This record gives sequence, C-alpha cells and structure tokens, in this order.
Amino acid sequence: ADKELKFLVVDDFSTMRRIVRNLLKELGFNNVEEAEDGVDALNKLQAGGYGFVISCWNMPNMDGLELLKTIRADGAMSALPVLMVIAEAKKENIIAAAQAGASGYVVKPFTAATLEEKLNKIFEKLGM
Repeated sequence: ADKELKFLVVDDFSTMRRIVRNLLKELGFNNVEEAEDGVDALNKLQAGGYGFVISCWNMPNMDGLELLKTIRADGAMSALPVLMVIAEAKKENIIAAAQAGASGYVVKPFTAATLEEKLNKIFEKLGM
C-alpha cells in the first residue's frame, strides 16, 4: 500500500510508541503520529487524514478494545484498519478483539517482518 499512509500509534508508554514508530520507519512509513490513550487517539483521529491505527490493549482512561469499538461504530472511519498489540496471548482478548472488528493482532515484542506481514495481509484484504 501507500507508504504515505498516516499512522496513529497509541500506547501509554512513550518507549513502546518509539519502538513502533521505529519499526514503521524501517518498513518505509514515515508519516506517524502518537497518542497516549484511547481518548487522545479519538481526538487526533477527528482531525482527519489517518489511514491506520496500531493500538495497545491495556491503557488508562480508554483501553484499546473501547477505542476499537468506537472507531468501528463511527460513520466516517468505520473501516479504518486497527492492529491491536497485546502483551500476552490470552484467547479471550484475541477473540474479543476479533469480534469487535480488529484488523489483526500482534503479541509484543514484535519484529519488523511480523509488522510487515500483518500490514500486507490487512491491506490485501482491503484492496489497498
């Protein structure tokens, strides 16, 4: 897909956001913004222009699942791709995320090759 796509990386840990931003940079995606929680992310998404969201599951104020459910219920961004990042492979959370419309999930820490593969399969399914 277009490497110009604007990404939003959501996580309450700045170091984790830097890691994901670096992995996107390795893959050639330079247009990235950050958010510390689900509410902050929704506020940036309203600004428009985003094409992809990578979000942490566990965050204060509004967690990853609630952010995902809010994006999917929004008329202007209902199909916005959302990749969930989880700390452990808890089946209940993977299924909850899938049922809520996650585009995919990755267990951190993840490699650039894993990110690339997830991005490719996701854009592929969307015809982008």
